[PDB]
Amino acid sequence: GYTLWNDQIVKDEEVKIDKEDRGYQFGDGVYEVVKVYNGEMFTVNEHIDRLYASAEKIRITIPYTKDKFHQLLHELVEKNELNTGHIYFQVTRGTSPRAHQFPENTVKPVIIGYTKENPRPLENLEKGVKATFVEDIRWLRCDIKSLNLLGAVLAKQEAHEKGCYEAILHRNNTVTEGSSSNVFGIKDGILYTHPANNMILKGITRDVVIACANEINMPVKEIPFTTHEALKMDELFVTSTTSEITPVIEIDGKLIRDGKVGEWTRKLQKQFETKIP
Amino acid sequence: GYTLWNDQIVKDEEVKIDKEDRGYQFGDGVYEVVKVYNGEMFTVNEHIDRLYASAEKIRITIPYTKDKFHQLLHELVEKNELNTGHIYFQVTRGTSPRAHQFPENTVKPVIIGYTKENPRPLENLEKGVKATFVEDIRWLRCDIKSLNLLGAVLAKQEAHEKGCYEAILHRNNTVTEGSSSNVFGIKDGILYTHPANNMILKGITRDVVIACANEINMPVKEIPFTTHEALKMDELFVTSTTSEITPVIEIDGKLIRDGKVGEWTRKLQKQFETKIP
Ligand SMILES: Cc1ncc(COP(=O)(O)O)c(CNC2CONC2=O)c1O
Ligand SMILES: Cc1ncc(COP(=O)(O)O)c(CNC2CONC2=O)c1O
Repeated sequence: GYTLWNDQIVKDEEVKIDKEDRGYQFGDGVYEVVKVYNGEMFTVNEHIDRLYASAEKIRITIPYTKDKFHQLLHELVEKNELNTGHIYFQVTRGTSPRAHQFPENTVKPVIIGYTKENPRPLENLEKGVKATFVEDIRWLRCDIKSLNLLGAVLAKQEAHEKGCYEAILHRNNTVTEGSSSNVFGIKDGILYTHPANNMILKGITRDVVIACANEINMPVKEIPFTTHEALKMDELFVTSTTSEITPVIEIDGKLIRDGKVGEWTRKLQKQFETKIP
Repeated sequence: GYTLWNDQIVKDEEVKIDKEDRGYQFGDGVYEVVKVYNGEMFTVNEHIDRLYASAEKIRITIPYTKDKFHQLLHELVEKNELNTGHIYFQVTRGTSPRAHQFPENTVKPVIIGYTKENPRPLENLEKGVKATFVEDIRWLRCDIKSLNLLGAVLAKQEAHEKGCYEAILHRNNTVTEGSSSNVFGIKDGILYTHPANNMILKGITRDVVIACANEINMPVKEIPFTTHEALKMDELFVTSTTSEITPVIEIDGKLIRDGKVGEWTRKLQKQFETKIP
């Protein structure tokens, strides 16, 4: 297929990364993932906004305007004939002789973007999945969507080895987010989720779900809960650009309530469905 | 020059890195830096043992034996005609379609290694440097020498913008290590340094400096110290494969004692000198 390399659309084969690209040596870069539903990009402006926000937090100046980057993404979708799946794009500080400090503001950032066909995980949305609690050992700037994802890969692998779909991370027993998602809990018609601070990534899906809750008049409390309190919830689910609204019906062999998708989780999924292209 | 690429020493122009190499997308890899003095590698075996340990901690299997990696670095040094500088080598989990969890055991790791001419830091070793305190916000597995270095690059940059050489990190007021070095303090002829746990990298230079202390009858206590205690030290200095033993004479405008390189630092530098090829 075709890949986005800076401001050019090229065949995958023509793309080569330099050994001294800062994203290869320091994980010095940021990224985003956007879901495409039948040719249309879902919440593309919000993801672009967050990419530029993440870049700014680590002081990376993206050389193109948001309008140009938007046009670039559209061209990438049209050329790859992407129907349903997602676009992955990242920006690193650039190539420069190895040194921890920033280069000389000449080094142009390196932008890489590509597509992948991937249907909605319908079966997981319907039946729910199994999860597991894993100690959160990541750094203290989880609000930045950077390429430093080693903590998340190790947590995801521990989950996959136990036959679970996602690892629910916790710091001192206080639930934060999943290795690649945000976590929500419902008790007596009230929606609970960790507030948006340096401890979690302010997910775009997470925000759309909170909007959906306000729309159906379901109260929301952005208050942290513990692993033990999570097990005492009536319903539990995780959110991500790829997972959408995935129900968690079991954690470490302990069923959530009856082990069935709850009443409110279905009302949110239904309200979410109205926003999809 | 020539670059070590997997098991072959090739021309740099022939090396091609894939966009889906896990080192580029997740910082999923480990690395090392070996110093070379007039064509001879310093503490090679120590650095090689650590590379294998680091990889082992994140479940990466290096396909060659330690003997083959050593002859390869030797070859790399011969081919590049390296006199005094360093070798940089890294190992990533490999190339595989983007997914957080480990790929199938069929994918082989990617190994990259190269050299750089860089003289010994004469001025710094003789006159000492200025450092600055920066809060440690890195992950909790600092004992692994991985490519997830964004926390370190932001700290080092903060230090450079202030006119400082190194950033001395502290986690909840307890001094851990520097953005790219280990930190030592001296009070009453006693050597103090943070113990080797998940909070710091067990540096090779660090261990050598501890071997040097025992050789000159100097008592060593691996007990952590706070920022307030660091400023009350008689002597302060940082260690690393490239900085060797660099004296820190000031931190944020506060002189360490009289602002001159102390007596025990010099003795330690003198003893270290006897180990250099
Ligand atoms: C740690 C973490 N928290 C939350 C989310 C959910 O954010 P969004 O709702 O905006 O998607 C993600 C998405 N991470 C992704 C999405 O695909 N691959 C990733 O690395 C994540 O990695
Ligand atoms: C965080 C950190 N602690 C300690 C050390 C000192 O370890 P050694 O004594 O074994 O070198 C380093 C060296 N890091 C280096 C050395 O050069 N490039 C780097 O990233 C380091 O990055």
